[PDB]
Amino acid sequence: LRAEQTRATIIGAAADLFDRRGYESTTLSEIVAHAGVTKGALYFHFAAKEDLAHAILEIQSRTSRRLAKDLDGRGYSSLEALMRLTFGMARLCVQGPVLRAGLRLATAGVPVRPLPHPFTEWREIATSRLLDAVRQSDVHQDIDVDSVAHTLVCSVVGTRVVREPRRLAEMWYILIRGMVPVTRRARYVTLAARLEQET
Amino acid sequence: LRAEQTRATIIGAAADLFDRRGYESTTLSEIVAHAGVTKGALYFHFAAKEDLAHAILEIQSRTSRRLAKDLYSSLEALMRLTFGMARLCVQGPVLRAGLRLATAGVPVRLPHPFTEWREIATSRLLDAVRQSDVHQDIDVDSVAHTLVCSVVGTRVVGGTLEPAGREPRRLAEMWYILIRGMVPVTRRARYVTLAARLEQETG
Repeated sequence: LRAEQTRATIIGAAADLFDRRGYESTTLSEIVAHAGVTKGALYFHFAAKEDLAHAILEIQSRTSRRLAKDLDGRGYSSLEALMRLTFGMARLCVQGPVLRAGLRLATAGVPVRPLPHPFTEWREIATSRLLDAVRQSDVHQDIDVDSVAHTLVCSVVGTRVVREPRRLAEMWYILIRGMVPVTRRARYVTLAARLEQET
Repeated sequence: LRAEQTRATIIGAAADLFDRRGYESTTLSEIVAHAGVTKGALYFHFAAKEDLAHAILEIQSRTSRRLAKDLYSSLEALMRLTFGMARLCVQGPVLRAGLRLATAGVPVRLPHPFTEWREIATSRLLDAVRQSDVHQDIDVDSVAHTLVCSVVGTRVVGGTLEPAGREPRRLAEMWYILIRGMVPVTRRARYVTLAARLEQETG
């Protein structure tokens, strides 16, 4: 029962290698040598490479869900929640390889275990917040929210998949000018600039 | 010319699989079976996965540039081109597969797809700026990224993540948003009706 504390070290080590060098080419022996443990310590937590991949995707998904639920309980407008969620994820992503690895696993097409695809989950979240925002009169009624959610999810996720706070603020500036009624506009431009400054 | 049809068929099957499942976890044996050919037939035309990837990148780059060459205000040209690209993404996996390949770190040489797409777009947007169709204060990089991301959506990491054929819809929506935000009020109307029109002529 000191073997239990090594799990997060192994995950971190795997996350770091998957992120930088990719899933396919990283071996269990590399991960174990990077983490400084035995092959037994790894097998104690993970039978195979795919289990580390699943573990990292689990975390990325929980993290997503927790941040989204928390930001929906703070009395914010639905559009402010969505905007804080994008900046909130980006902040966690530069702060830890586990989400970066999670994103790299998705780009490379490592199957997600039947857990939904992270990109489909994020599109659902954005879609639901965009519909709430339309109902709250913060986004024009004639806006196709589904199409925006797809674009947002692909955009937010970054050009590696095809500095962060600044980039994310420019994408929001564009969306705000184009889909937010002119009188609701300044508040959200101000918020975007504020979140960039804060992160 | 049946050997050359075989090559094209192998290329098409690899692109379809890459688009649907990714480059890394797709094997040569899956591609041989999906192409209907023998293992010996595949190795006759390609030594390795990476040669199939190079062939795909070479095709998508040729196709893109052909559309660009066939062209209007700079803004209208850029808008016609995106719609032309969306149309390719509707009919085949080559362009998407091209992204999967770039994301996987396949070496190119020739530029990577997103690098070229951002150049063409930024260059057309900057010309739109001097033509007064676009405000000068736009961040062109973000605009270029926005346009690309409207076309692929979540399919950027899996062709099955979304049903094909909605590329034109998403792209048109993202032009409406862009136009509202960056085209001067005296000129918006013409570009809004042009975006709605290209969508009908495309989709």
